Amino acid sequence: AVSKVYARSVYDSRGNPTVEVELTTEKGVFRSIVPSGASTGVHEALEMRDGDKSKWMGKGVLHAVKNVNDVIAPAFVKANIDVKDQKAVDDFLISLDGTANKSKLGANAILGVSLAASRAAAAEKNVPLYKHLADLSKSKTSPYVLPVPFLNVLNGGSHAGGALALQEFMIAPTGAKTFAEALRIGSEVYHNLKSLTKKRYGASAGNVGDEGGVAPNIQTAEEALDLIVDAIKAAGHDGKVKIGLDCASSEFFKDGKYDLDFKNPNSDKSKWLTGPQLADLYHSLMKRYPIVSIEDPFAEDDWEAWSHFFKTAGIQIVADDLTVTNPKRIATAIEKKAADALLLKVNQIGTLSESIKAAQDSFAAGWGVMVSHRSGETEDTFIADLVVGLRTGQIKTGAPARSERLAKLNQLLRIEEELGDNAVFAGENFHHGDKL
Amino acid sequence: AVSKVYARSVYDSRGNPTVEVELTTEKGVFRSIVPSGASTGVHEALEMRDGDKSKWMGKGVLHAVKNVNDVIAPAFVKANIDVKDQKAVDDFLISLDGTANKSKLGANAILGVSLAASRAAAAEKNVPLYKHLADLSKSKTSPYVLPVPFLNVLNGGSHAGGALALQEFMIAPTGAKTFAEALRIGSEVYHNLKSLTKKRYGASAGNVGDEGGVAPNIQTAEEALDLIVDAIKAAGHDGKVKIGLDCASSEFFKDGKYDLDFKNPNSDKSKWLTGPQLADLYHSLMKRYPIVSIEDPFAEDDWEAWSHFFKTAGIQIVADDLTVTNPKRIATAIEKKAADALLLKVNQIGTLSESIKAAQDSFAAGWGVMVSHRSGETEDTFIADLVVGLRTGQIKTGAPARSERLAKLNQLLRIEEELGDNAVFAGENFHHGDKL
Ligand SMILES: O=C(O)[C@@H](CO)OP(=O)(O)O
Ligand SMILES: [Li+]
Ligand SMILES: [Mg+2]
Ligand SMILES: [Mg+2]
Repeated sequence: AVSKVYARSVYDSRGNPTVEVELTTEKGVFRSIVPSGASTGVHEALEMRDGDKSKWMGKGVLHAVKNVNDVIAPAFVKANIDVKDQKAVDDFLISLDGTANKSKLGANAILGVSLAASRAAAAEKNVPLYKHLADLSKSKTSPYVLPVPFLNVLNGGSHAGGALALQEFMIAPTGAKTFAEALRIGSEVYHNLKSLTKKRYGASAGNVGDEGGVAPNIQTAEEALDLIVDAIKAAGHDGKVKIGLDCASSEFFKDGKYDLDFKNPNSDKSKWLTGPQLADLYHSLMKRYPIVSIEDPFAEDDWEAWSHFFKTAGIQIVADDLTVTNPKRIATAIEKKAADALLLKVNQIGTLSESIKAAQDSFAAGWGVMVSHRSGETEDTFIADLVVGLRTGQIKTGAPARSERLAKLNQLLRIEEELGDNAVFAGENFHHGDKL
Repeated sequence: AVSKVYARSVYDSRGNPTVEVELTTEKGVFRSIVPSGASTGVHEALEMRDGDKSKWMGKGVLHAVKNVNDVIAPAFVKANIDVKDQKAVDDFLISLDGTANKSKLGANAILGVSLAASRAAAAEKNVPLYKHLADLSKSKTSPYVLPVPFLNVLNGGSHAGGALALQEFMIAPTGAKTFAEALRIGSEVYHNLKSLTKKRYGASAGNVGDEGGVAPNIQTAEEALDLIVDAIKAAGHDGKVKIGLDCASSEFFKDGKYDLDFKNPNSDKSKWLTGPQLADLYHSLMKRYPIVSIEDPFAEDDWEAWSHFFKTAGIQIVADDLTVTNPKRIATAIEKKAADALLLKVNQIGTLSESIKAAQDSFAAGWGVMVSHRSGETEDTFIADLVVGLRTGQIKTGAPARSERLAKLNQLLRIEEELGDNAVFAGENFHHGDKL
């Protein structure tokens, strides 16, 4: 039934080129757009780029697109595979590549064929994308779990210009009773946060980073958190709102040491914190603010710091760069007892099937799953359907600003409204939304 | 036939609530998302907001949403209107309302039904939306015309904190041979510019405002002009990319005159200018810089100074607030010989048919039409189709950053590819793409 597969270059939300995949069947054209990260883990599957310095400063994707059109397509189409059989779909792409890392076709050629096939299959079956995804991953669907949105309000690190080391600062409305309410609450806080920011930091401070958070030239985490809690308080939602962090530590890991005083190609062989040192600081913030989740408190391969901290934290601990949505890296973390939550990113692994298995291996181990965008997003809303399909009860898809973020949030409002009484907001149970 | 009309509240690119309409026919479900400006003209059709300071700070659209659902919907459906008949659909909507400014139901309640029916009409005819918009318009279609994108790169005035009072600085890759090459050019300059800006003004200077352009504290118009032309040269595109300006003059129109330092605040009176005065700075800049378009050079009623200037400007002169997409203010302008191009903002008028007559009246008078976005945009790509539909040869939909701006531009890529040989890139002939 798949009668053609085709790629083209489109733009991500930064302006860089990205791959879009269109798959045609008797029921129509299904389109998928691949995201792109800034803060990418060493162990991510390969994103292929042209490297032609004239064009796009070397960032074009014309090779990945060619791979789609010249390599996968002809062969995908001749295998006449059932799109409803996601496994067989992916097994097929995976062996065309024939590498551990998708370094021969590029994760960015494969994913879009993966993802567009799930769309084409939902269509054959006359069901909503999230219903099919539930099928595939074998999730419970009575009721369906509406996720708590982890909205990135204050952007730091690699996501924005200025001093701030911690990359993301999030607010989580776990006290809302519905998704429409959690979004209403979250945007109210955000408009207050913005207003406070310009009052205190000047107009400029008010502009946004890549994920739609404001980016003041703040030096410490405490300053950032104080501001945010003034904003929650100001919006009148004290108590209904919690905090989550993404330290993106890996980006500032140097020897068994951690550099907070940076993005600053000279200051100081002594801001530099050791792991216990850093654990310690986390435990400070923790006693002071309503933090309920910390993601990547330690670098990608500093296994020992993770375990050490994990013993005392008593809050959700998300693995992003540590695990890169890879079942093999996930097994080690479960074993080293490093984390308790997986940051799910379909483009870190490269296929839907490998991304579902990662989620099933985490849930199996007693872990949460937070589906996340990439910092370089698109108009594509796949992940909105995926988080509901997977029953995770938690998503990270940006600030309530910039439509590559609101496109997912707007998709969640419609799904909510659709499921009516057969849905539940994760709320304070976000950590284990699968087990609701 | 239309079986249901339904509306809901979704969010815009700023995180403010807006209206989404869904129109059901035998062909499927057609939706619209209405944008929302920040700028405005006093004479604009009225957007209905709730004014509930307890929700969204008074910015809810629940009332507009209820107008659709409870007032329009029943009646629209009972009327059994031919959706291919746009005038009929809109005549209907205008009568339902009964006020000259759509203030009974609200231009946001109306626009949604209006745009959604054009999508449902296109489907029944089995043509892409642009082709049906061609139909409605009475536009030439051999070839079709792809527009020159006016890309916002840098903001001043109220968008930013130095002393600069002029509002948007845009680049226009006129020199390009296709849309695809013009967007590539456009985004290489954008990136260069963000580099320059962080080197010359600091890392925080790279954070973006509402429409994706940077906003560094600049002192003078020249300072801004020079940074732009350096960026053009750094990129290697010298000679192919022009400059467009949005003055948003009203902003510093201190009754008597034009307060440059409106941002003052110790407001240097008497040193406030009069048309003929401002007109000379304009002229001065035009001689030093490759400006090709100037928007809202004088305030929305200061008709006096528009004519005055128009006499010898010799470049495209765009009417935004002065006209507000109203066939009443266009006539005056045309009659006054104030400007030669209309910025077209559908939600300024409230219906698709009124937007088309307005563009039709401009073209009649020999003016150009720059279809345009609003600051509060959505993932909807309606204006992509509309610009190719009307054959205007120029659009303004923001920087190549943030996907409520790239959605439109990505959508013109797909279009250009779909027309193949049936299309042409406006290039240098942008002021008159209709007569191409
Ligand atoms: O670090 C991260 O979790 C992500 C998402 O906010 O950023 P990036 O896509 O750039 O890795
Ligand atoms: Li990351
Ligand atoms: Mg992360
Ligand atoms: Mg304007």
